Amino acid sequence: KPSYKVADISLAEWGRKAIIIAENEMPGLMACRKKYGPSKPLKGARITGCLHMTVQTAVLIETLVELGAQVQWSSCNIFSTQDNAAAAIAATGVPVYAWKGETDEEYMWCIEQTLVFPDGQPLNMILDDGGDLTNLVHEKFPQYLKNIKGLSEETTTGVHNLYKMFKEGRLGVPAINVNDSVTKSKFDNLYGCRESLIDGIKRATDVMIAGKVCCVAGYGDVGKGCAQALKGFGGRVIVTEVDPINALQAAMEGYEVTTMEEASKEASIFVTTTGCRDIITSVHLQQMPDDAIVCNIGHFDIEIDVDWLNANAKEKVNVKPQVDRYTMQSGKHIILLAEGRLVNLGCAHGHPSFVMSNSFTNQVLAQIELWTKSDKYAVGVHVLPKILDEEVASLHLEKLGVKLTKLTEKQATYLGVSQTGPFKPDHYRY
Amino acid sequence: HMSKPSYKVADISLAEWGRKAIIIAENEMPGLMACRKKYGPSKPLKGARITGCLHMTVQTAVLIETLVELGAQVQWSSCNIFSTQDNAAAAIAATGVPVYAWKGETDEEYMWCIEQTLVFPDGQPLNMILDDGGDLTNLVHEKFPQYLKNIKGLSEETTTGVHNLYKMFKEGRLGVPAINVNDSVTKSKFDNLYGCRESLIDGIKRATDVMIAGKVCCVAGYGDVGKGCAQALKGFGGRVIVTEVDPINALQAAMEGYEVTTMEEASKEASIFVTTTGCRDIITSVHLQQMPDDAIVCNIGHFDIEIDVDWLNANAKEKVNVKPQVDRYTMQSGKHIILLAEGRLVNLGCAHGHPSFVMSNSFTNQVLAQIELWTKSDKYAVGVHVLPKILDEEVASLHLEKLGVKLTKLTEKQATYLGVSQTGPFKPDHYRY
Amino acid sequence: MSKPSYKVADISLAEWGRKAIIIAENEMPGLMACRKKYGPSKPLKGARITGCLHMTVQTAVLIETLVELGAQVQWSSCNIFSTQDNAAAAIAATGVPVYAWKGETDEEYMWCIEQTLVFPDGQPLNMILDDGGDLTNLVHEKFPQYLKNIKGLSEETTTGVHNLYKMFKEGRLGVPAINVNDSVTKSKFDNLYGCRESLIDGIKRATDVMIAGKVCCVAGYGDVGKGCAQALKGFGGRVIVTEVDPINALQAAMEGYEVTTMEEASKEASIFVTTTGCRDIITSVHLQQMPDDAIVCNIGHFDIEIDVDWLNANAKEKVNVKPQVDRYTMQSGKHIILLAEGRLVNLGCAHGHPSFVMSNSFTNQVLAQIELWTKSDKYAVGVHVLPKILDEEVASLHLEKLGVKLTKLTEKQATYLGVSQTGPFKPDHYRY
Amino acid sequence: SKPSYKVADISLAEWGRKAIIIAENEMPGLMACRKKYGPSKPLKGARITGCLHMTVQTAVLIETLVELGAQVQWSSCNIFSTQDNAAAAIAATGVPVYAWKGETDEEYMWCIEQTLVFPDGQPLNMILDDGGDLTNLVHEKFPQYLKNIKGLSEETTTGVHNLYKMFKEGRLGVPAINVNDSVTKSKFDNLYGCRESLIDGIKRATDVMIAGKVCCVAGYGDVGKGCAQALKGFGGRVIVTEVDPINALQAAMEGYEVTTMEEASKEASIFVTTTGCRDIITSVHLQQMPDDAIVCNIGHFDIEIDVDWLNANAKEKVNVKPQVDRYTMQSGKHIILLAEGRLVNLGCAHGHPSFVMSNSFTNQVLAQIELWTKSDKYAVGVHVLPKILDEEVASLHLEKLGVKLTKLTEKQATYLGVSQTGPFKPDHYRY
Ligand SMILES: NC(=O)c1ccc[n+]([C@@H]2O[C@H](COP(=O)([O-])OP(=O)(O)OC[C@H]3O[C@@H](n4cnc5c(N)ncnc54)[C@H](O)[C@@H]3O)[C@@H](O)[C@H]2O)c1
Ligand SMILES: NC(=O)c1ccc[n+]([C@@H]2O[C@H](COP(=O)([O-])OP(=O)(O)OC[C@H]3O[C@@H](n4cnc5c(N)ncnc54)[C@H](O)[C@@H]3O)[C@@H](O)[C@H]2O)c1
Ligand SMILES: NC(=O)c1ccc[n+]([C@@H]2O[C@H](COP(=O)([O-])OP(=O)(O)OC[C@H]3O[C@@H](n4cnc5c(N)ncnc54)[C@H](O)[C@@H]3O)[C@@H](O)[C@H]2O)c1
Ligand SMILES: NC(=O)c1ccc[n+]([C@@H]2O[C@H](COP(=O)([O-])OP(=O)(O)OC[C@H]3O[C@@H](n4cnc5c(N)ncnc54)[C@H](O)[C@@H]3O)[C@@H](O)[C@H]2O)c1
Ligand SMILES: Nc1ncnc2c1ncn2[C@@H]1O[C@H](CO)[C@@H](O)[C@H]1O
Ligand SMILES: Nc1ncnc2c1ncn2[C@@H]1O[C@H](CO)[C@@H](O)[C@H]1O
Ligand SMILES: Nc1ncnc2c1ncn2[C@@H]1O[C@H](CO)[C@@H](O)[C@H]1O
Repeated sequence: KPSYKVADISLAEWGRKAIIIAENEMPGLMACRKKYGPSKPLKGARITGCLHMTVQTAVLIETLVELGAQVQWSSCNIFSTQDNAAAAIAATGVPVYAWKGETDEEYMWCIEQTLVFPDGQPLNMILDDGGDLTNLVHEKFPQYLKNIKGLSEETTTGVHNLYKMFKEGRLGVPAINVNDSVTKSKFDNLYGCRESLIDGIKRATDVMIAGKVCCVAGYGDVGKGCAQALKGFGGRVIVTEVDPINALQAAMEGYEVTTMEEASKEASIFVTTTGCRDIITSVHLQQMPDDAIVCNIGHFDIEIDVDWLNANAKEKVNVKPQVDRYTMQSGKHIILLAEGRLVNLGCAHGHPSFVMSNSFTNQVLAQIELWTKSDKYAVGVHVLPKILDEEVASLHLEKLGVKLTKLTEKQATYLGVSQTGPFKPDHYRY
Repeated sequence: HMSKPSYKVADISLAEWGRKAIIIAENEMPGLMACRKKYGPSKPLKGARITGCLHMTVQTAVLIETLVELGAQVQWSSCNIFSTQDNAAAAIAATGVPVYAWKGETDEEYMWCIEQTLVFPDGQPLNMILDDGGDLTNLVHEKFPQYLKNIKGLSEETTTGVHNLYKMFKEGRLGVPAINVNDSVTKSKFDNLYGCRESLIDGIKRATDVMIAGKVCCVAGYGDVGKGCAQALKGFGGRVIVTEVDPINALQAAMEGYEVTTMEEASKEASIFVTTTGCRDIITSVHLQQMPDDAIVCNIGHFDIEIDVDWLNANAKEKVNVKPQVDRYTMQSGKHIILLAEGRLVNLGCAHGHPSFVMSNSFTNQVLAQIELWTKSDKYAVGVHVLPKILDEEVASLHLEKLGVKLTKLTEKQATYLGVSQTGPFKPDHYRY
Repeated sequence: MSKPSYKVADISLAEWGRKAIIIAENEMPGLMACRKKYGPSKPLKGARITGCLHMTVQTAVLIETLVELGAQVQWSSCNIFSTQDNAAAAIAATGVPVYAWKGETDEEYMWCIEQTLVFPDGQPLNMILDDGGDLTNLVHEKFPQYLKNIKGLSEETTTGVHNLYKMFKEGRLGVPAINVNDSVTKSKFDNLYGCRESLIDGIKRATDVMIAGKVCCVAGYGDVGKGCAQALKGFGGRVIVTEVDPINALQAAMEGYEVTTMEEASKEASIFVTTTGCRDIITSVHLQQMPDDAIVCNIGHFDIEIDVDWLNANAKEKVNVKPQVDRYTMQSGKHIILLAEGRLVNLGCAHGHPSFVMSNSFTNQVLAQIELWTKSDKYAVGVHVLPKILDEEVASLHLEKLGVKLTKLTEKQATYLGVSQTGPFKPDHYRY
Repeated sequence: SKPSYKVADISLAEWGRKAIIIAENEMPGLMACRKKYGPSKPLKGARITGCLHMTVQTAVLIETLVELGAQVQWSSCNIFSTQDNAAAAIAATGVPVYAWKGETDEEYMWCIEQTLVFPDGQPLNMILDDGGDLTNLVHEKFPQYLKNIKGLSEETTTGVHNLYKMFKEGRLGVPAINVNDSVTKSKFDNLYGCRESLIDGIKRATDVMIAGKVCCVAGYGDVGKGCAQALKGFGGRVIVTEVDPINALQAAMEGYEVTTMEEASKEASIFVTTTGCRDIITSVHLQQMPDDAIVCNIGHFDIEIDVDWLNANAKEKVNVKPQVDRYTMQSGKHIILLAEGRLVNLGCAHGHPSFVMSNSFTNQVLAQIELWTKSDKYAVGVHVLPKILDEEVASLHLEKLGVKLTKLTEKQATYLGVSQTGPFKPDHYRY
């Protein structure tokens, strides 16, 4: 029924204006529009999408439509949506069903609306962050896997699901994984969360990082950026890790590596980045000092046990939205952010638009590659080619005023690499 | 009897939220809390009526209530139209403290708010002055010199203000003893530095959400605020260019990986601009005309002298308010200029200012100076004074426990060798830290 | 007029090298655990391993670790300025054949490699450990008959592996080969953190120049250039970066570095660092524009990234300040300081990467030799990387020296993340 | 002064000269002093005795003073600091140089004693000092010269603490300029210079990896700030010790853990003393230190570490290289001491780079002129150079670094209450 649901459509004015600022911050999406605009390759493809309903997503949705595609959209998180960007998109008649403060019930209903298209035909393509949509079409009625071509996935959690969905019958549709692109994982994960995380803590807490002991759980791409942020603001950062390689990395970069049992006692600020269950537990929380802040920057709220805390705290006081302060039976206080969910999105606006142009430009491509080259893409995981990975990166250099050297003909022969690309072997880790 | 507002605040309903945020802040401000335990039972500020014109913040509420717990009547205003946090103002007003402050203030209103704080509820005029920027101080001097005979003290908090103070004593135009809280090492080298390190990107990000990395930034000035401002942008991946008029500060910046060029050159390259000089005319028409599209322009030095906002408003094809304190000028060239806080302090205008922990250092010096000027007035003089180093070292000592520092005690052998006391003072007075 | 057994410069330095070897052992936890683990079972028994690696204090622990695993080892350096003379004498004094000294000639360099090929039992080498591909090349070009009995080669550097892949695309690879460089425990540690410290050390020992305030150009933002640029930035330099790859170029901009061309950097920069592995990075055009007394150094393997021959051909005067530190007076009258004749400045002007990071690279190397000697089979003719199970063991072996307390996944968590509690913890496409 | 000069190997002079030539291009302030004051020869008639590390940088200072009319004689202030090639270059030039690396304490004192009376049999009229050793020799011994000495300049925080203490005790006999506490020395040489020189000396001595290691810096002043930043940037985790709450808060706001030596001596493998105070590392701490810990001192004097106990109570002492000693403790653990506890940058490397030393030595030359020319502007007592001179020192180095400084308009300058040529800051500005 509802053409759209977006909280307050009066915010559309504000949103169009953050959109136009984002377009200036998202030159890769803009270069897609000039390069692929004339040819409109996504024509007659109706794509349901489940991603944070941010202004940067509006630029992606709108780049998709300018590339000739019908688009439905719904947020991958309850607090991920920015309500200004919601109304602005829906004021253009692109059906969007999403708002901040969703209920788990409201969250999954919106996805049901996106599977439908206003014309009526089921769908042809799918773009997802996490697996909720991907899983729903599978686990909740698969009648429309055949008509559609393929799917696109962003998060490293949801990519893990798709790799393991291909251990058996799952993946009735061919899939590209846009996370394992370097222009995504080595930028969004690391460079983005470097900006987004501290932003979210400040807005919720306005706490001083300088001189505070900080614990980062996980020293992967997200963990490396989160620790760099706090180290750069005068924080001393202890790092927890289960992988030997990442541990040596943190240690060779000046970070003490030890267990949460040790770190829960010393540190005052806690950020979970592992993508694994039960990073902060009961024993840990009771050991933390008074008014310690505990947040999670990984997909899914299973890294901290909010359930135990909600249950074993004496009092739960809501300071402001997504900021809850618990008074433990001990008398120490625990401040929780975003109920342990995606803090950058819950207590701020996520990664800036520029790094999202690298992410969503890969996604534009992934979507073109599946529909125009369905012959090339058997059902399974796929990963985009490298000259395409390099092309996303090359599209942001002009904005950054980067003057890139071109290899001499004699030079390229020496390196076995074409002058135009690709420049690195497949195994290259960057 | 024309009756007088007991307070003027945006929404008194916000009192409950402010109390909550205050309580969180108190626990991250040990120095103010320590001041309450040591001097509070002895009411050192009894009989003193302090008038305060400082950005009305959560942190400033802990300062107000600390002075009140130390036996002082307090009335407050903000030194900026955009600096006041409304939730803290409501809470302090809900404590029977006359406060006249709200975000979104007009210049006429701002002046009205300060004048309401001069006379306390019994008709008696103010004894004491706590000021940031000089506006209240100048007001009493200029318009109300009748009050200065019975004003025992003046304390000032910021660099632009201490400069006005000094040349007021130089011109003979200062008539009350004064203390320079900004040049206590615990504020100068922590607040102006470590606070702006964190407060500047908070203001920028909240208004714009802009990625610092890969971007050319300009920091006009490499003083305490500029040193903090450049370190933050460079730690976020920014390429920072600094301008400087003192050769020493330019050499400091050069030796720390920064290019030092003129603002004429930087307007070409930089997309982000922060002004921190306390000086006028740092960004001019020529500078803004050179700037790239959607360049973000902000000012962290006290007062809107550094950028020519008056030119911008008057010479733009179009001006659009994205949201409060964020305006985007569509210039004659077709380029766009994103201005933050209308050329006013971006950290308090587009965010909540410096963190509570570092503000405890500054406000602890403030409480202490107020005790000095009230309880030991005959010691002081009309001039411009600085707290003793034994007191500056105390400020720091109060904050070490919260961070977990374990300071080492000098032996009697070590003390005599260095010629100091095991208790201090530990450094010479010309020591720059 | 007879095979020398060993040729080093000053066998007197043995005691000094042996005392420095004891310190390095205590800084190389992986190699020592290799001796303790693999020593008793002697898996390199029968192997006649020829190695062409910089004859350093760190390489001596590698040689003696291979001998403790049963191997017969003979050695030459892969660069004429890299050999540390105390290390070379010590190893020679134990009786292991080593032909390496600082101050070698190109003709003496080849002589040294040729002396490592046939062992004192009169038998040619059955295993190769190369750094640069030169020993690999020589054996394929000049001595192809020896390839039937070479059960495998292991290569430590990015440039040698590029030679190996091109060899195998063509029909030119004679043996099975392992690529130690692109083990995560090498590239992301040795090339990054190693060059972070060794590049500055080299310039400092050679020049004693200040990094604070200087404009610096690093050509390349690979693993070497990332760490080189990080080092200079940490001492107060502003580092201009040149790049041909869009991905590295974006990475450098996100780390606050200006990315431009050498054409422009040659004007502003006073310190020049080349890290690409490609010829002709610094040309006559670039050297003529440089500021007076600019320092030019190359941390790439091979001296092709700068035109030293042009500097020699077209300059008014060359003065030698000290060994490996040469000042050219150009026709302009401006001065150009060249370190180590364009050869690896860390190895040439200092001692190279520190021992601890070399334990991670050399422990991969010890592992690869075992693989090729002991499991020839799973290793056909081609270029192979070590398995992640063992990549992780390299890092695991170094965590206690650094005090790191690692975390054990609960069986619940491991089943959630789909991993063994003992690894491998990541997919092979992980870029770390 | 019978020997005229005593240097280790005069045969190394040509090498030193080639190295001093490269140093001159990195030292514009001293060169500009030769340009400006060259013709006037303002220090003409000046017999200057110097007691600073005999380095290539000290040599550019020596010859700059000579360009300015002065006759100078030089000794080193540390037994291991002298660079022998530079002493040889200056010795061959005729300026009497009495310094060699690895002196003995007895030889060290005899070296300084030759510098007092110049070759014509006349005593010195000017003192230039680093550590106060020469200053105290002239006061405590040979005190008859103090009346024909117009002044002294001191480089070192230690030197000036002693100089300030001398004035309290009434013992200071000459007007003394405290060169150390000029901003262009303290905030650049002690900081930026020790950041590069400390890591150099450890590396040349040990070749140890800084990454992954735990390190402890005792003190967080100008030296300890730079020493700690240096190690943290190469991947090390730095623990800081402090007796002053202000410096300790600073170190904490920068992410460093501040704790006692008793705790850090157990975790960290690298130890550098930066306080200028006695008894920083003791037997208690040394026994708890991890096996093969590297312990060094960057303070002017070798009092922050107890080498006497290490020698007396260790099982073995093995010399790896000059100024590198590995002690085997009764525990079996090993401790590596650098340069026998003395200054490790100058002992195991070549000290601060030349560019930062130009800032320091340009202050020194200006101070010597002021005391020799404007002798009446100065009464006995410890003084500092004017801010207009300090600002100048800095201004003379901006061109080399490419710095394009902003020039204030008259409206701006009157608004700030400042001249367009300075001084631009209140004298209490800490920068
Ligand atoms: N908020 C965002 O915008 C954003 C961006 C990127 C990724 N993510 C999410 O964050 C999560 C991690 O992302 P990633 O890119 O860093 O993947 P990653 O594999 O590279 O990092 C996770 C690391 O945590 C470690 N780990 C696993 N269980 C652990 C434990 N109990 N303690 C410590 N470490 C443990 C692993 O060893 C692993 O290296 C993913 O779920 C991803 O979806 C969020
Ligand atoms: N918003 C905040 O949180 C906050 C905090 C502290 C101070 N301040 C204010 O910021 C301003 C300056 O702070 P500060 O402590 O660093 O003062 P400062 O004296 O230490 O630094 C100012 C520097 O700017 C330079 N300068 C002056 N005019 C210049 C010009 N035209 N171009 C370039 N440089 C110029 C000076 O050389 C000086 O070194 C003051 O107005 C102060 O009141 C704001
Ligand atoms: N000094 C040492 O101890 C040491 C250690 C490891 C590797 N190396 C050697 O240094 C070189 C690089 O090693 P690596 O790991 O970083 O390889 P890499 O591939 O990761 O880095 C090379 C980079 O240089 C860039 N490049 C290539 N041609 C260029 C050009 N004309 N201008 C600018 N950039 C150009 C490439 O884009 C590439 O990103 C190799 O020769 C390697 O064998 C030396
Ligand atoms: N090697 C060099 O080239 C070089 C360069 C500059 C200075 N120095 C010398 O290094 C020493 C320090 O120089 P500075 O400028 O930094 O002086 P400083 O006063 O600024 O720093 C000394 C710090 O150590 C602290 N301290 C004092 N006693 C202590 C103790 N027992 N434990 C811990 N901290 C203690 C003090 O609080 C002080 O902050 C002096 O001897 C100075 O002469 C050497
Ligand atoms: N949160 C805050 N509350 C009150 N004053 C602040 C805050 N942050 C910064 N300031 C002060 O505001 C002044 C700038 O006008 C500075 O002196 C600074 O110390
Ligand atoms: N100190 C060292 N000793 C031995 N080999 C080294 C050292 N430092 C670097 N290397 C090696 O030399 C190679 C250069 O070809 C590097 O890739 C690295 O493996
Ligand atoms: N390389 C050097 N040459 C000469 N003096 C130096 C050098 N490095 C440091 N110094 C000086 O030595 C003093 C320490 O005793 C410092 O004040 C510093 O100025």
